Amino acid sequence: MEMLTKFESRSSRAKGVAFHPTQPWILTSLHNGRIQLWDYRMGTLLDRFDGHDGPVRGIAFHPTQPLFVSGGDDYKVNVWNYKSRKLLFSLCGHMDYVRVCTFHHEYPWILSCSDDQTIRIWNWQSRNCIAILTGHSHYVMCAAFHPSEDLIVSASLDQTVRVWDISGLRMTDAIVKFVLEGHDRGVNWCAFHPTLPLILSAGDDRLVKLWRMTASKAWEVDTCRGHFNNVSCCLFHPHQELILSASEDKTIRVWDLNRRTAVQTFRRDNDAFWFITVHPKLNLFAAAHDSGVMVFKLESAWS
Repeated sequence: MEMLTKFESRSSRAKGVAFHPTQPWILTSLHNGRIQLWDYRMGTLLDRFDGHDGPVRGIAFHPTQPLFVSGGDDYKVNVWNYKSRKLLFSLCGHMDYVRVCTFHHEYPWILSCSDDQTIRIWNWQSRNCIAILTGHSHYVMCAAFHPSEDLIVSASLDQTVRVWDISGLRMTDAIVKFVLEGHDRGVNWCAFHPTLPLILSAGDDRLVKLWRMTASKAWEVDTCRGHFNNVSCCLFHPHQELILSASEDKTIRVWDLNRRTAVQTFRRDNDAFWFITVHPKLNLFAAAHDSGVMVFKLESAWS
């Protein structure tokens, strides 16, 4: 395959990117603590947001509200209104770096996870922490809401990927369902497929693992092998039978979903990759690396 680059920012190290679901925008969260709002069709910086000290790793839009959330090495989870351009409030409680923060698509919840070994669920209407999910024994590097079930998946440097049942909180509140074992070093990332009962995880063992889950059990399907440094991030292609991963080996790698064979490697000469994401609807991807962010489409070779 080939990468058709649509937009590139040059900046200090970028840690997170989030696509707006309807506007042609991305937020970027930087190692210097600043958050940029870019229009990738015009190539214009629309706004900058400064509300953190130190790197900002978590960044996400609400799917329908004029809000985004950011999470920092200053332990803060900040909720912003991008229409009024205000920091509405800070959610305090984590006692170490926040690694990821996201909005739920239906409930008024924010999910965050932290080096303090916990996942927190907050209600952004009440501004209260409604659940602290404990059990991991090292940094929690990633957590994600399931798209249609009352589940969370999390990834930790304790070498496990945990699936948590939060049906109780929806209606004790949260119970661990699976403690997925298989990675031989810390796990940095985990993702759900948007429509299939699959999970992807990636870690310092250089492995991307594909897992399948039913209502009552789970199993490792297969492993994508080839990265030669820590894997920072992984995701499912939403509309193609493909897996994508990004790594400190300075590559983004595309893999076949059904065989886990390598399809294509894209390299940068000097930049480690820290994060990749995909637009919910469009064939549009973004990657954050040592020198900034790129927005790109993926096309078959010789198209």
